Amino acid sequence: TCPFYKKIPGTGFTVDAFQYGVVEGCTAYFLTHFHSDHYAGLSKHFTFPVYCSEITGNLLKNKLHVQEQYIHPLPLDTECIVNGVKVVLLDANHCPGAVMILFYLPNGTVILHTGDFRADPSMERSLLADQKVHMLYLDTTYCSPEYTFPSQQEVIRFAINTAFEAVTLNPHALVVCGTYSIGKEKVFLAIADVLGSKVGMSQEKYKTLQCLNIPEINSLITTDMCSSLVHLLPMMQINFKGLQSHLKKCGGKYNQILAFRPTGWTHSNKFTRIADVIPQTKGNISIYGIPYSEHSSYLEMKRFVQWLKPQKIIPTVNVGTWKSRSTMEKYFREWKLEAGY
Ligand code: NI
Repeated sequence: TCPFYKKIPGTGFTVDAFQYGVVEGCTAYFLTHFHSDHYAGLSKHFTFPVYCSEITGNLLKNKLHVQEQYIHPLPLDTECIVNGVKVVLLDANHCPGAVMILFYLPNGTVILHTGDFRADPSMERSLLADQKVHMLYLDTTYCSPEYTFPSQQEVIRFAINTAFEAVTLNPHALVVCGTYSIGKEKVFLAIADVLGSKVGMSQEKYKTLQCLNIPEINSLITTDMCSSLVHLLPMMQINFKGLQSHLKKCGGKYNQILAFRPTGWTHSNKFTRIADVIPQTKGNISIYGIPYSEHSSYLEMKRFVQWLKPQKIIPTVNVGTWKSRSTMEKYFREWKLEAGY
């Protein structure tokens, strides 16, 4: 049964609610982004209207085979009417095609559902600036002050400088980057660009990337592994055994691997700066865990909420334990008392 925090009161709508069967009273199913915990349940046999971004709709059609007649893509930053209710999709600064949804209820209530997001001050100048928001359905993934991480720009600077140094010292080094979902494409695209290479990958991953409207993509990626010195592999193969095995497959073209695992947060964040990050090494294989996040840090989340000043907050992440829920509610009250709303 669908939980309350996935339902939008006063409408026929649900958000990211495809694993509960036919939801009673639901006339339209919204999907914020193409990540499996959110799409879980969709397939070619789904016959209700799905509302989403253009990019999410490309992925539904091509990867899950949802039929076209049930996919309703909406443009961003544009007022649209869905089953008698005004809605707007906004960029969530998460993975490609990820959106936040603004619902303008018939009684005058305005609700923002963030989906998954990485808050940014640029959001303070979107269509959010123009009216009051009463209820916030908030991505609380990292809602505790211990969660600090660097900007995406500092992390990509580190990665580019690390890869360029290694390959210039040893032109026979291969760079490998792990992946298991869409998102974080900048990591592997920025490294391939500094090296003058395409990124090589499986046919299945190439297909997925071709759905993303990324500019000039045919110029940056390939299925010809032999021509590429940056390879993408499944995240589960980014370990010493998996990488040794890959290096064997390359036929003596390479004699060293430098590999990257983009994690979100790891407790090495509470002590060490990005500048100071070191790899795990075994023989001719080094693995770097880099803190590339597509979710808000604690401070970014706090700034957004203190700017928006909602009347009520509904967390959508970390809701399964009483300790988590109590921690989050304490921070929400602090924020409100400090800012004065
Ligand atoms: Ni996500």
